[PDB]
Amino acid sequence: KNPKSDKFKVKRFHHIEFWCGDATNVARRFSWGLGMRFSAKSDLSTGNMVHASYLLTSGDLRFLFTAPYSPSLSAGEIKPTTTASIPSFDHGSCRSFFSSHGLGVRAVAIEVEDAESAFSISVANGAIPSSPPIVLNEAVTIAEVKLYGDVVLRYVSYKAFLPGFERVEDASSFPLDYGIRRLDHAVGNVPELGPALTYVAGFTGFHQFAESGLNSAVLASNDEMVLLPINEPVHGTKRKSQIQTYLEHNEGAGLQHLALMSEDIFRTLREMRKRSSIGGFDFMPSPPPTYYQNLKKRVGDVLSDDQIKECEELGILVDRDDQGTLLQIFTKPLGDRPTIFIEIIQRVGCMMYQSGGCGGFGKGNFSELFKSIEEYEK
Amino acid sequence: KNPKSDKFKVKRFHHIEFWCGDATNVARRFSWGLGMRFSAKSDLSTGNMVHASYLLTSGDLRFLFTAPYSPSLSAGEIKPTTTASIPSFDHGSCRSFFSSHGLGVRAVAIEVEDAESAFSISVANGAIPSSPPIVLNEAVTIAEVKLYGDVVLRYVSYKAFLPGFERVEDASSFPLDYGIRRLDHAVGNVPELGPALTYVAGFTGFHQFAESGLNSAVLASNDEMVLLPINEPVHGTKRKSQIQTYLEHNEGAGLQHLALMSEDIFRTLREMRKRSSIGGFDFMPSPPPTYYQNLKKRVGDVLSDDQIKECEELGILVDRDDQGTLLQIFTKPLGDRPTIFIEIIQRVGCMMYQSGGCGGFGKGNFSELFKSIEEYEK
Ligand SMILES: CCC[S@@](=O)c1c(C(F)(F)F)ccc(C(=O)Nc2nnc(C)o2)c1F
Ligand SMILES: CCC[S@@](=O)c1c(C(F)(F)F)ccc(C(=O)Nc2nnc(C)o2)c1F
Ligand SMILES: [Co+2]
Ligand SMILES: [Co+2]
Repeated sequence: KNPKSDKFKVKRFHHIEFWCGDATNVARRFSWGLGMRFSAKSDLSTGNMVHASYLLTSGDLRFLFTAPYSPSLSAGEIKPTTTASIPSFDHGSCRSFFSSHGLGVRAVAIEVEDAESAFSISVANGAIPSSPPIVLNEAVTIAEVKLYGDVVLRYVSYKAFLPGFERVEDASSFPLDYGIRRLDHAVGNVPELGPALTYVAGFTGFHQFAESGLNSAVLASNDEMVLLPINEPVHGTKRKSQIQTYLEHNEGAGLQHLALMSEDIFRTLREMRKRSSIGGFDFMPSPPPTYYQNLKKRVGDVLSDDQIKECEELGILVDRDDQGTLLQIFTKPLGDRPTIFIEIIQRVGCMMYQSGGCGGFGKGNFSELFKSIEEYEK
Repeated sequence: KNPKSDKFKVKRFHHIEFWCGDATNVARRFSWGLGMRFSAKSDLSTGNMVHASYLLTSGDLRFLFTAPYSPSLSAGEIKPTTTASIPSFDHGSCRSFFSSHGLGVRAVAIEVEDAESAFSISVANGAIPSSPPIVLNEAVTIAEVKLYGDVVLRYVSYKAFLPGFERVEDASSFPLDYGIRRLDHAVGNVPELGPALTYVAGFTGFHQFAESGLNSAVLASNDEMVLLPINEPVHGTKRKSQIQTYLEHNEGAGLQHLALMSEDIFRTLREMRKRSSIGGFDFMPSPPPTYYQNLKKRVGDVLSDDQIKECEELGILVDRDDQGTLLQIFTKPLGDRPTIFIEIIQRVGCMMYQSGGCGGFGKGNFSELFKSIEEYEK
């Protein structure tokens, strides 16, 4: 059931912002590793004396990487005279975030009809304010509220990337593309799922979409294209909860993984794996061949034996709903700490356009992986 | 003249350590961009709860990238019980360095005969101590003194990379190589050259090796293989001193550039330029064709017309001593700030092995570049 109780009009995921120590090196690494174009910049060369911000795009997916300059460069500025292109930015908040959490996601940004309204209604409904609505060049409105930990949910609305960003000069912009097209979901880890759900569902109106080490639940907008899973750990097992491991290494709640939809997960994974050891991303260990011997009995009617064999060479996981089928794979952590990672996903089914969440999120793969592991010991 | 006044026995440049916010992403970017292998690691997977350190190598060139974990992971440790593989490391010093300077070089490390002795003699001769001699696994001794700004000169000596580092698993270690072989020199920028020279020459015994915006001087070890240029700005010009621009953006003195010797600067630059826009390094703008039309009259006896044309397609600079000839080129800044950059260099002449500094450091290229610029306006 979908009660469609959004308290404001939400469109789609708009971008994800990483707070970095050096935005240049993270952005260049992510560009090569994921096949994302350099699309826009805001830095010293555009008059920004506050922060260096670089935007990567792939289809509708937008990754923003931001780091602070020396405060001395903008010491004479005040907020009314700021050269920062993102007015919520703050040297102290950014340095504190990164020193506390390491590299990771500061902002999950969704495009809304009216960011000022979305902010007001959110706050009137319990949201903790983080940065008030600010109108940029009479064209774009941006506002922020707290989501969990030091992660903010950012509202952006357009009358018509951001004012103050310049499009990147073609020579600097190499048209890489490995098939990734949009953000499918963004998953938070928190110490207690209950109050996190109540808080976020409280101020958005998002509805519940619906051995492990976790409990979770998914909040979703009216059309279920903005999907916001939240995990909590389950304590006292045999293998320690990776949710609890995250909270310890991350110094508290934060974003656990971004799942990126590919229009062709086989080409994406071929392209990403060729680059794993030459600056790109590493993938988690492949499941045993028992896992793939068991795929015929589960998805033999959705995927041919050749497509199943192709999942096997690439290390791809498969799970299935009552409504659809899902291909997924997981990278190793994106940075030094065992915290944030990326998932590549592709959904087959639920044609009407494709409805969101088609096939679920792979929860069946926990049981399926364990049961392939001990039966591969054989 | 070379008075050979080293106060302790110095062998060679041993490594360069970058202090980072996230060591993983900087190291992976540098690996792809410069063609350096992943060679060794010390992090959580090796029992290091203090810092993440990754070593890249190319020939004798060793780049170390280090970032701090959350202090909470090692809160119960004391220095006698530390899991850090580099005992001089300190969370607070590292966070402070990076937040003040951004990405850059913390340590210029030279291999010496006896790091304890080198430390004692250095300190007895005016060096400001930074980290005392520490013996690692009865095998390697490491010690540090202040060089300029927050950069340390690090002494390492071996009885026989470091204890506690593990060699990197072959699958993770892709044998990239674009021809770079060793560190040729490491250049500091300071506000006042005089006291910096006197200080460093004071405690090492290093001798002076011998429009711009700078004044400089080069300190060198007995065999002139450790070359340590230092710049100061020249104030009140027309173009503002790039040395002064460095000090402002770097928040004070620091390392300006590392010059990396290539055994084949043409292949290196071909390989580096193919990767500039796909995660690698950008190069400064090429000199005008007038610069290359003037190369025949200057180096026509060292380089053929085809080799000169090859310098022209790649953007390579050429200068010449009385003793030798030098090919050089400069990258754009390595990170967000207009501070540290890299130089690729290759020397022809001075055969005895090649003597250090053969051909100089390209000081003639300042005059030659200006004079090609206005004559290219033509
Ligand atoms: C160690 C890294 C892999 S992991 O822990 C993992 C597995 C498996 F690998 F266990 F199969 C299967 C599915 C997911 C996932 O994306 N869940 C998820 N997303 N959104 C919701 C809601 O729920 C996942 F994170
Ligand atoms: C804007 C970046 C290029 S720059 O300022 C530059 C040029 C030129 F580009 F002006 F020719 C020529 C030579 C050098 C150099 O390496 N000097 C240098 N090394 N060691 C010593 C001593 O002295 C240099 F840094
Ligand atoms: Co997921
Ligand atoms: Co140089």
